[PDB]
Amino acid sequence: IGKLNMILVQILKQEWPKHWPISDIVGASSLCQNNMVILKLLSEEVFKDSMCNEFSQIFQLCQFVMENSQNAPLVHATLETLLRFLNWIPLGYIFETKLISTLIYKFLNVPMFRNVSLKCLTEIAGVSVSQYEEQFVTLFTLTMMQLKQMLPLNTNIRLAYSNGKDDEQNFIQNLSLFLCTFLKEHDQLIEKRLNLRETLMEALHYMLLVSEVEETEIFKICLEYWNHLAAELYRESPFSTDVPPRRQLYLPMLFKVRLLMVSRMAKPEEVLVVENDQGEVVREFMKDTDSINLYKNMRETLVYLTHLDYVDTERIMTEKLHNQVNGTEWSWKNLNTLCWAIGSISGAMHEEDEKRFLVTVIKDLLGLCEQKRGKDNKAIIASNIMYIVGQYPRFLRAHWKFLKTVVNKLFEFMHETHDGVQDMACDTFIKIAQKCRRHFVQVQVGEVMPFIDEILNNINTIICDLQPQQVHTFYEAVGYMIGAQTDQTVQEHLIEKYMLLPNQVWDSIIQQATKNVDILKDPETVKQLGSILKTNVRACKAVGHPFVIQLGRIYLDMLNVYKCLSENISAAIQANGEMVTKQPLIRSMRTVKRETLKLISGWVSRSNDPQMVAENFVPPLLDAVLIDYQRNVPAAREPEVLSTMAIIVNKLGGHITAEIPQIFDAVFECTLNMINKDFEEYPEHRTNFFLLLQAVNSHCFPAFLAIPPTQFKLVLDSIIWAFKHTMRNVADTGLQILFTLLQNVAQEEAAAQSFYQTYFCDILQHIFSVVTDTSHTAGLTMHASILAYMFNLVEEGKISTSLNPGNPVNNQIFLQEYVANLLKSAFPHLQDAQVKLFVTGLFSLNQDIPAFKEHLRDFLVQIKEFAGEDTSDLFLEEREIALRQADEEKHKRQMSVPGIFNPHEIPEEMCD
Ligand SMILES: *[C@@H](CC(=O)NNc1cnccn1)n1cnc(-c2cc(C(F)(F)F)cc(C(F)(F)F)c2)n1
Repeated sequence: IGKLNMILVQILKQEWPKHWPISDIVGASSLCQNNMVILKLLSEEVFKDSMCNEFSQIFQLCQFVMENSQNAPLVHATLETLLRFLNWIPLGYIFETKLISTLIYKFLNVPMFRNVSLKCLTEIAGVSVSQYEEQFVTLFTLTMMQLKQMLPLNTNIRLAYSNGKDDEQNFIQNLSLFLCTFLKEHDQLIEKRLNLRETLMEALHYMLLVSEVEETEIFKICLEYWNHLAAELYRESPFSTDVPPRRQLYLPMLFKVRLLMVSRMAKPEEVLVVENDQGEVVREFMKDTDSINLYKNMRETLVYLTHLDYVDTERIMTEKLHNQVNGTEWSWKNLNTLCWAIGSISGAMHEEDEKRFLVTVIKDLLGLCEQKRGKDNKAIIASNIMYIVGQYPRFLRAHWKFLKTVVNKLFEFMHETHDGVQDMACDTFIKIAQKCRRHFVQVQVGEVMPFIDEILNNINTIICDLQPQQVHTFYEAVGYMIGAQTDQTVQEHLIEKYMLLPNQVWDSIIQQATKNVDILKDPETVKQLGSILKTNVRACKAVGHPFVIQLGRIYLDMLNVYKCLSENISAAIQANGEMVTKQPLIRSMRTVKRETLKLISGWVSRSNDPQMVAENFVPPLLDAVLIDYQRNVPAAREPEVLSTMAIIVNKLGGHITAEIPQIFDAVFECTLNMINKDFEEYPEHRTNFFLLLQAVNSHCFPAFLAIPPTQFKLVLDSIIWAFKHTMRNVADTGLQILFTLLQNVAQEEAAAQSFYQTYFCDILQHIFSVVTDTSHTAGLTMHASILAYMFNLVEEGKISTSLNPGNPVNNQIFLQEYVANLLKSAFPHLQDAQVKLFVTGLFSLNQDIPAFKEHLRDFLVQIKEFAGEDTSDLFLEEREIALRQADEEKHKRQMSVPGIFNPHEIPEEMCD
């Protein structure tokens, strides 16, 4: 039978609404199950209004069979088929006939059909129309009356699911789905009925009970429902906490919802230390895409619920915590979840209320800590307390004494030997310093000297046990702390003391190399240089422009080291082969080179005085890098060279234009040959290459007129290869570069005319080739813009030269028959008059980009329809725009609700 199903599937793929526009349903008039399975298969071959009215033929027979047949397998199959086709069957059939009553009385109460029957009702609940309001109300009230008998509220759904059979678990899931969907789409319908409120409480009670099922999927469904309900009630009246109607109706059970939320809170990402299944405390090692989304939903729900009632949230939390300190419920799981909840509602709340809540929370946590002696408990408590103080910079910035105590204890934790406590401490140290910079540098109340100095004077001891990654983390934190010091005369000394330890190591290594360069081949020396350069990169990332004070100190030695490592690795590769790059020592040297380039790129991207950058830093970099990049084989070419060139060109523009020819002489031709041959070989080099090309085109276009034309040929060839590419991102970048290049070249007279005569027809031919080929339909707007631009330039007469070399002819007419011939070649079946009309319209629309786009799209769509080809992807950008608009709207809404985003996530950093 499988072969028949596959053959029918393939036949359906061959344009069902054209080749087979439902007739087989007649055969069901013992065989009905075969029909139902066939349509079940068809239900996924279907992806608007695909002649959907003929689904009524399915529904009529389904009602007939449903109303009259007792064959349980057949009933199940028919119910499944209807479950699929409720997405399209006309509404005037489902809501008018005996359907709802028929299955709610005849099947929903029967185990053989319970799950499918409830799923069918879920799909009916999924219909979202203002019509049939009374039928929806009847559906919900009757379904509740049924499932009340079938699953009484007194049942402990947690236990029933945990020990329940597979079908029972599926029934619990389907009940959750039905309740969630129906209340989402019709709660206002139910709430408007005074007498039904008790049944609404029954639904809410079911939601509470089913929310306690452990399995992640069930709780995800319940959480989505709770998120919807909380959002709706919050938006009913978000400014206060008399009660509005809906909130008044839901309040009698909101408390249980908050208790559920706090009890079951998922792990935040910032918590590195977790309890392992074997009963021990360890650092986290894996992540799940489910966890992040579940945590985000959990945070949304709980922040909405807190906005609904602040006092009650405080009460709940403070009581759970008072309980766990008392030892009534002491357990790492409970404390972890409670502290995750305490940190998750960070923000929101209010200022004085947050202070009041956190004072008691910190007191209770400290006492709990001071009571538990076991090392595992001491780690769990420390981790949780770190998470709390990490998520509440608002509290810290108002209490200097506590902030200093937290920082000192965090340093004490940095020495703690436990697996993940050090990482927790350093990550929290960033989260503190980043969001509380000014307090560290400004002399606070009572103290004599800024806290940054107590850090720097003891930095070596503070970093006397850290893993190198944690060392870079800590240096980045200190970098943020210094970065806020506005006084340059003090910031320079702070930087010098700040960098003093790695600068000492650097000076030692440089002195050793000067005495003998062979030291650079020692793996330990290379590793230390890599660590120092990573520290410098992170410090530059933090401090920003003032980092030049440190950078200029070591710049020349850094480039000398780069040259020495370049020579070493190049000689090694030349002597022993390309695979030499795989050796750990060679990889470490390449890491040193990569970090040098990254440091320069990082500093330049934040520099604000391009003149001095061009004068001092650029020429040594070019001398040290370009020849190496040209000479090395692909296996040893650093893509960070291209990235740095992109960044430097972007920042400097006209100040570096004179150097562009050399850069292209060294890089361009060498790198291009690596990209073209095989697409996947060097994705990073490809990306950095097109970044460089876009930057130089945008900010240093005159360079293209300086380089020899034989190489500008390669530039245009690379751009054309770029937009003809298959992958979306590279094609988009190619189109952007092409359009910018046209705009730029339009401004230089002789260059404009020569470029037109040499390439205009080639570029147009390639653009129409890609458009007709449709291989990159997503960029059709850019294609329309480019085509319109060229059509305008020719139409306005700005192309003074005759495009045809051999024929004295008008440019407009010439381009007209040229594009007509091109279109005819692409699609030989097009008629002459059709193409003539299309080209005349297209030319007439050169002045209006949206109109041009829609004209071209309509022409291409009718070509597809002649070919019978799918037109869905030809509107892909529009649908993508819709998705982006929806996402941006959601983001816009979330920022309006305090607490949904972490204090370390909002761009709107409050003062201090
Ligand atoms: C409790 C253990 C402790 O802090 N001190 N025990 C002593 C004191 N004197 C002599 C002998 N033993 N404990 C565990 N964790 C914390 C704690 C952690 C943090 C954080 F920054 F790491 F999150 C901060 C603080 C605070 F509130 F700043 F004190 C305490 N305390």
